Amino acid sequence: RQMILAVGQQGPIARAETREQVVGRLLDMLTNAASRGVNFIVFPELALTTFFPRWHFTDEAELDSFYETEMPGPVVRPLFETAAELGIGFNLGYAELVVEGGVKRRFNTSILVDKSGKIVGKYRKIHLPGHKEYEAYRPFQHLEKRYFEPGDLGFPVYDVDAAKMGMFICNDRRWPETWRVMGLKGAEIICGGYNTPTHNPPVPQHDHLTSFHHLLSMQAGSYQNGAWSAAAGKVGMEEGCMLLGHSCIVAPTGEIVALTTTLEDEVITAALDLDRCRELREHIFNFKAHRQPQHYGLICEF
Amino acid sequence: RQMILAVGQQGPIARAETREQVVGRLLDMLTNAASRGVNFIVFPELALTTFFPRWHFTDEAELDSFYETEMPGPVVRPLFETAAELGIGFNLGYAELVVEGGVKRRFNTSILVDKSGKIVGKYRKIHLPGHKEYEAYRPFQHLEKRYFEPGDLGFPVYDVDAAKMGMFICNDRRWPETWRVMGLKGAEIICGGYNTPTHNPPVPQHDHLTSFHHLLSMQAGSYQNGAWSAAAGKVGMEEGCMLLGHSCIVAPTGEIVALTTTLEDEVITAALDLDRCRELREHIFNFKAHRQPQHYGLICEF
Amino acid sequence: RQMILAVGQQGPIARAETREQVVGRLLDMLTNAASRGVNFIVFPELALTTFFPRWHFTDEAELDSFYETEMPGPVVRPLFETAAELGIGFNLGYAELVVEGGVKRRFNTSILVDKSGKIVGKYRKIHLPGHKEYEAYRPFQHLEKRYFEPGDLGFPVYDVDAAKMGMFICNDRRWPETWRVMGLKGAEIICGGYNTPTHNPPVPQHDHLTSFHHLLSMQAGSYQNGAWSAAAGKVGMEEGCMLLGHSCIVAPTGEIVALTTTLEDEVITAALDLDRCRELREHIFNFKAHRQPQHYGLICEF
Amino acid sequence: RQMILAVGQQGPIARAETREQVVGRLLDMLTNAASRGVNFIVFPELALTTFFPRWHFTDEAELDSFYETEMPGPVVRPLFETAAELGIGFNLGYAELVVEGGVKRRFNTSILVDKSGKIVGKYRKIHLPGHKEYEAYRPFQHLEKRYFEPGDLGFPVYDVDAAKMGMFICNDRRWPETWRVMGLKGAEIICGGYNTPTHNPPVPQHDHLTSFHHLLSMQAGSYQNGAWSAAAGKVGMEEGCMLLGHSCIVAPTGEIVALTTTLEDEVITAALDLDRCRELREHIFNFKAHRQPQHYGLICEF
Repeated sequence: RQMILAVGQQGPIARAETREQVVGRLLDMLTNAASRGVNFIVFPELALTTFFPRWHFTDEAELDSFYETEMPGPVVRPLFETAAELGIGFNLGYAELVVEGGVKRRFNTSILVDKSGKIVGKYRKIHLPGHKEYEAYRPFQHLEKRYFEPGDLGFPVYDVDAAKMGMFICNDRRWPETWRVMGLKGAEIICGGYNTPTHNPPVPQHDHLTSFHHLLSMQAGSYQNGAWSAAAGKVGMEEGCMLLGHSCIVAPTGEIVALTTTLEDEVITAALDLDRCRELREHIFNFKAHRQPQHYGLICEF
Repeated sequence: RQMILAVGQQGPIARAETREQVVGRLLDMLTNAASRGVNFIVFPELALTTFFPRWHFTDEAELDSFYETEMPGPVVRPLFETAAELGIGFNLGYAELVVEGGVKRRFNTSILVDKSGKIVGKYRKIHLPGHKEYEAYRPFQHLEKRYFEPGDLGFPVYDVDAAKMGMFICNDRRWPETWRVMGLKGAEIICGGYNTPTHNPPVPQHDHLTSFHHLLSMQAGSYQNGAWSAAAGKVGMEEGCMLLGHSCIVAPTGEIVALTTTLEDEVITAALDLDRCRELREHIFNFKAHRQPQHYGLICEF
Repeated sequence: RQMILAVGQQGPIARAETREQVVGRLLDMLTNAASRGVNFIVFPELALTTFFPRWHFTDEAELDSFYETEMPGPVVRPLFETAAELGIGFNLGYAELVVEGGVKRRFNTSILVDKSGKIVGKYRKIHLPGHKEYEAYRPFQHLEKRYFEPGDLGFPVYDVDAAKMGMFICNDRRWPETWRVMGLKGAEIICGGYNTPTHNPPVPQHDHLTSFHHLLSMQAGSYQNGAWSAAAGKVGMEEGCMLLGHSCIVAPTGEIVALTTTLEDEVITAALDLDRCRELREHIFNFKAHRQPQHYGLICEF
Repeated sequence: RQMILAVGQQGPIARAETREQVVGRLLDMLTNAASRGVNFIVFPELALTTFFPRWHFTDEAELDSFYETEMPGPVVRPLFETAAELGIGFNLGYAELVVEGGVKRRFNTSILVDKSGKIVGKYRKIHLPGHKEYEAYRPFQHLEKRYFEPGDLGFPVYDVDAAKMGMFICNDRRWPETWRVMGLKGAEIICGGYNTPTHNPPVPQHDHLTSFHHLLSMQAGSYQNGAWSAAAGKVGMEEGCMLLGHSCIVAPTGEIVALTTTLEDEVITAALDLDRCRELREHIFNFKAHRQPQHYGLICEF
């Protein structure tokens, strides 16, 4: 009923930093996580590679090298082996390539792994940000819509050891719908990671609100659904692109209870009461008492 | 495409203060607004009377006196007339009593009046907070559920002069769904009033978060829909109950561009560019490019 | 004791844009302000030209071009003339060039003009940020220490009409001592402007905190002295360098009561009540009752 | 250069709760802190008793009972022993009674105790809030100026194991001068406790800014001096009075990195790099390079 939640923030991953190098970095973050007494740690979106959707690819073989064809492969396996050894669970983001009768399916994926090292849940990015094709004016591209298709798992909630946990990935956190769907399935924790450049070329006049919009999204989603949340970022200057920091853990009230201060690998932790959620969900946001879904229909029209 | 939006915050209204006295105060805020170039002013929720839902009534005629059987009545007609010659539209909130089909219908209602002085549209509070029956364990009562039934008009968006405008009322603002429904309808300004006590009897351990939660709600609602918003409180120490100030105006980005500092009658204004919504609605929150209504189904189930 | 205060934020000024053009922009904002009942308006730091300290000048004559040798000169006169006839005071910042006793002195200067139109007071920037020598390993330069000397007027407070007003310029606002010197002289309003790059080459890991540190400083300064403050930015992308927006007005409590949202020429307004200062100065921050200067000595050692 | 910092917030202490009971509450916390891997833990102002300055005293013997005549007494001694044996430093607040030739000295006091159980420093509260004489309209008194005298040690900074640490107490945090004096003695950590009612009887219009004000004070102080800060509250409903929560740990940038969410005994932690201070203190606030104490003279006059 009580647990210790952590965020394993990563600094940049170089274009040619090997998965084995990154697993080692992830491995140390468990280390620091036992030291602050942690039960579950959340790692970033696409946490095994540089953020490749910044580049416009012409060579398919090159592109595929940034995806996982299994999870875990021999390279990533030490990450799991160690989880089952120390008994800490985690949320890991990666690029998932599946081949279905010769057809390649491309997903921005995150999984939930338990004290025992078992994959107990998967999510696939539903809200894919960025643009459809190459744009010369931009210092970097954001080509997620080309390199991934929108996820086909919906927004599920899973038991992970003691807790009901939902997953979001990156831009997902900006949609109230992401949170509401998992709120409606009783998520106690909603977690995921992100890569959020501090510069947006189409709308550079919002650059100085990057931290603001990021924090506003977490605080509001948490509050509105009485859920704990954690956001693990890949942060700092990666391949000449500055990524937003401010990885955080948020209480069901919307209060930020942990915040990272560096642009490097950083473990933050927070003490988690799974019944705290009831301060909102059995009261001001008592759904059975207060929501009027009959009057929300337009939201689900398509 | 550009206008000056205002909020006319009310200091407390005593149980003995007459509707005439209250309309005089409103008249004063109107003329103050004019001096500051204002085209439209948002007034508070149940702006004509003290906040009666805080008391348990056993005499019905005494409960009824707090309602309007017409809008405008002869006492309120001065507000409409003055507003008309000044070319200032307004959002006014009040208790509405209508009798249809052998049923006394009671609503928490707001109207939009355009600058020509035409009542252009109506909203009726859909999310009623508090409780239905008197509760012993409470300092003061909160009986909106007893004295009002849910609104029967959905969340409409109306053309008001040049702008698409939706209303919310008090607790509605706390629900992302309220915002999203009007966002999907293209609302450019979303506005309404509130009475929000600084003490909450079922959860007094959130009392120090009253301002936090109020502004988090407006800011996140505005950002996620690219909407301007304005929120007019009735504030101060009213009949022993302290009401939250911080009446505000909010940009489509979630930035607060005007905020009250007194707990009395006070008019704040901001410059308003309807095209700024585009910044979000043609980009990060392009609903057609990005939204995924087919995974949002659980939200509209009832 | 009551007035309407404005901030006149400027979008960027190119290297080749002329004093008469910039004065044109300033008059427009001045015009917009009068329509909104404004009594006093704050303009930015070095409001008359581009931010020259960003470049290394070898030609002493071209450096001197950016300075004023009189105030107002012929080009700036129309600003004075108009504001005087409207009865609207202003704060204007500029680069000042004065020769006294064989010495060519260069100051980062601001003045207060009252509503009849006399220059009532001058202030010269005391805290010069940046560096003295060209520094290759930074993308843009910040040569204020080279191009100005620290000001020789202290931190004055002047009677401007009904109000006790003090000035700061840019980096001054970050030093609690700026605020406190004027606090101790009874300032009711402390105003000034700034050019604040959103990138900082020595410490780029604070880049995403630029708005935060800017607002923190205003809000803390205002609250601790019980003063209204007003901060006029010159903002947006200027000569390849992006400058912070977020111009604002702040109440004696430290509450932001008006905030800009564009990165362009933009007027914002706020009703100021000079007696609201008492809430802090006759109570929690009553200096006579509470302050212990016997223990502050280390602050004044030089 | 690294260490873990904890805040051990307290929930209410009742008027008749004993010191043995309280020490046991603090012992629990000192214990957890080790389990979480903490090096130094901050406890509240007057952490050994209910907040007695809320009452008007008419009996000296009864008043004296809330004070320590020695540090530690036999009762408090276990706290010293357990912390020393666990190798955890702490900051503890209490009421100090000293006798000098029959003259009684009263102080609102806090001490620093290092890992080895040695008392390495003392601070006595310099800025005493509230009023001096009984005021009947108030639901609780604040009679600190009657029950203590202003502290006589100044704002010292001490070597605590690895760190230079300054102490403030409660209201002290609101004064830029507190922070600046210790900033100038090179504090890397500035910590203390508070009892901060959320209702202030003479200025109730700021009640809903209580968190805002407390946090604003913390963040600005830290940023301005490039110091880590920790603030441990005694919180919750204590003898009828609601005391502010939001105990926190703050980085030298003024970013909150840990925050309490309950109103009961709660332990929070933060990873502190004593060298992060350099980010401020060698750049924007490089005192030697930038400060102008020559011009600050009015600050130190008495």
